[PDB]
Amino acid sequence: EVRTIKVFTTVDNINLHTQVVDMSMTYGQQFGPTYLDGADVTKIKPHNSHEGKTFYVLPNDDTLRVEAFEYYHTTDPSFLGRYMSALNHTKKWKYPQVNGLTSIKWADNNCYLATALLTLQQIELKFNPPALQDAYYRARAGEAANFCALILAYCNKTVGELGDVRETMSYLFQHANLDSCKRVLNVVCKTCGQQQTTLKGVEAVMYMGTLSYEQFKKGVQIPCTCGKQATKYLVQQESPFVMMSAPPAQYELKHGTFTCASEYTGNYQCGHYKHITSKETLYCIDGALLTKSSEYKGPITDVFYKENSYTTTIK
Ligand SMILES: OCCc1ccc(O)cc1
Ligand SMILES: [Cl-]
Ligand SMILES: [Cl-]
Ligand SMILES: [Cl-]
Ligand SMILES: [Zn+2]
Repeated sequence: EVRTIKVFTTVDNINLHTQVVDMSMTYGQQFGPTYLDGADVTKIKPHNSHEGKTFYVLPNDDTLRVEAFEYYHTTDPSFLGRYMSALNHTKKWKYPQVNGLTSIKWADNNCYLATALLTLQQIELKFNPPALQDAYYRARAGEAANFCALILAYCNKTVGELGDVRETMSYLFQHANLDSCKRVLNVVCKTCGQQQTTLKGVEAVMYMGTLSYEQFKKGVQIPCTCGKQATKYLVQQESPFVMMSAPPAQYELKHGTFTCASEYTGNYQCGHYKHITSKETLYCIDGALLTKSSEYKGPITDVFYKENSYTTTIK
């Protein structure tokens, strides 16, 4: 006797595709790799409780390929498996509200994710893939499991792997609309003269070398091809925020002079991130943990600043 149930397959969990499955064969034999809200059911035969449920599958026909790319903006064939594998874990994480922001209770080396998530909620940024748009809206409201799983998938990080905040923000910014952002820099060598540069998009909002937005406006010293030390300063800026990054070092954060910052303790390959936000006082959010202080000194790696338009007076 043949028994069947109706299920739906999906790539985006919005558009559903009716399927009738034979209860005597695995999902894998009928769809290929198949997932139920993160759980890999490829090797499992259908259960009666599965009737009417949605399963994620790979894009094995052109309708699914178009749906998958429209929703995720990626054609990496291993994306689904990485997203499903991460979601199995992030579904179990806790997402407390800390000082009005969605954070992440510490688990599985996820401090860099918590810091990035708290930072996103403090800067003006809209994502381009609907998958991130939708999941970020849910994360803002406190249901951040899908957003965190997607970040891990897009960044090619597995749960438990320690990531870098700057690298993660770089990935997230590539999937955001930063097209209006523009940066003009001037590099002044005493041997080689001037050289001005224009940066756009992600490169117009990120800098590596110094944490101070003010010193960037005054000038920082960098190598030259001739062997001398040349001075680089900010000519013009057009963006809603700027990110200043540098190798971790002792740095003093003063209330009211920045938006938020990433603190990193440890070494290159093993450590812990905390988040400092400047509100009515300085709050340090460490996953679910919250402390406050009037002044801050610590190993800072990233600082975020508000911006709209800046023009130098250094002519
Ligand atoms: O475009 C590939 C990304 C993807 C494919 C299938 C899914 O079910 C989910 C995501
Ligand atoms: Cl968005
Ligand atoms: Cl990383
Ligand atoms: Cl600021
Ligand atoms: Zn030179």
